[PDB]
Amino acid sequence: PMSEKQLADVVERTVTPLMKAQAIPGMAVAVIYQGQPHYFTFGKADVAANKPVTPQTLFELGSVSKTFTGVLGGDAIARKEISLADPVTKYWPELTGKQWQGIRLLDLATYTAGGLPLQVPDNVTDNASLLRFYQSWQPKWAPGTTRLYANTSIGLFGSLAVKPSGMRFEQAMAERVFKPLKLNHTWINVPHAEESHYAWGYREGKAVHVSPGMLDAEAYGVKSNVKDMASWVMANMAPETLPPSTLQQGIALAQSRYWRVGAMYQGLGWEMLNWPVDVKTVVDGSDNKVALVPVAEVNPPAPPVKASWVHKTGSTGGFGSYVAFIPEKQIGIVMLANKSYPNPVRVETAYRILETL
Ligand SMILES: *C(=O)[C@@H](NC(=O)/C(=N\OC(C)(C)C(=O)O)c1csc(N)n1)[C@@H]1N=C(C(=O)O)C(=C)CS1
Repeated sequence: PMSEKQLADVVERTVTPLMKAQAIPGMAVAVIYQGQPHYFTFGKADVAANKPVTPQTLFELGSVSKTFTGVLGGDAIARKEISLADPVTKYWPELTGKQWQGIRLLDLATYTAGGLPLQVPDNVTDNASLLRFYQSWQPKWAPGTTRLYANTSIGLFGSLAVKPSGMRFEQAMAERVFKPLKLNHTWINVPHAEESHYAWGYREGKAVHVSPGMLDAEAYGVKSNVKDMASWVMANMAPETLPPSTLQQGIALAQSRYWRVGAMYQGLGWEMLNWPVDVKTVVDGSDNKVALVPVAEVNPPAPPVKASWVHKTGSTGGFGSYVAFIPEKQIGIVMLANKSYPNPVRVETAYRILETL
């Protein structure tokens, strides 16, 4: 086994030239190894203010937020508040168009509604406009047959999934996922009292934070530090060490396999590949194409497979994040950066570090 000093050398020797070549100002890395988190921090959280990254620095998780959304949805299933087989119209009856009749919560959660678009338009800022947006949508393919990664898909899933709870999405997430897991520095809205910890992201050398948008919390809006994200990876890698609960059940539902595209299996938020897998296969299996692709159905959904590479990429304008873990080996990694850099490079970096363990 690797000593703490040897592991720090592996991470530093990889991350240092990466940050220089990509012009990433700051990064926080957690390696999960032998049951323990190991934290490594580099560079600047705020370039203009010369503030260093620390384990308390908050980063925008971007689409890694969808792993929280998927687990919250799984928790709602386990509470028997929703079913993935329910029609979307059970939770939004105003969607009366014929194109919505056959669409299920499963389709929203896993991007199979038939071509819901990537983003909510920026000029959609209220519920009447969001209703008109979904009313006007014309599918390209029958539901349950294609995948098109889309914030408007799982974003709507998250908003509908919490309706039986009576809570807004942010409240439900805090009460049912963040608090039980003691993720006390993980935020959909960063409190005023925590702003000193909030890194700036950098796009073309310019400091930027994510802008509000409808369905942002569900799809790309969580902020967290490297310690909370290590805990999140530990909880999803080893949920059997948690007490029995609907949240533990929801973790299992979110790592269940619902569809297959090539070597990648779609969970709720999480994505999975069978382990062992080569790095090139993981890279080729983590491209969210602009175009639709066909899916293979996993019916019934397959329960979580310990021999899996489980991961999620995510970015905002100014941040790039990545989480991956292998339950069979009990290793995992969190990579938080305040510049967006290519997803294949995140995969390659993570894979090389985990390979040393
Ligand atoms: C999660 O990270 C999602 N990312 C986004 O929604 C945002 N941008 O995605 C684009 C515009 C493609 C990008 O340049 O990164 C976003 C939220 S807020 C903000 N200022 N930008 C999905 N991320 C990917 C991915 O696989 O990396 C996709 C191609 C679909 S969107």
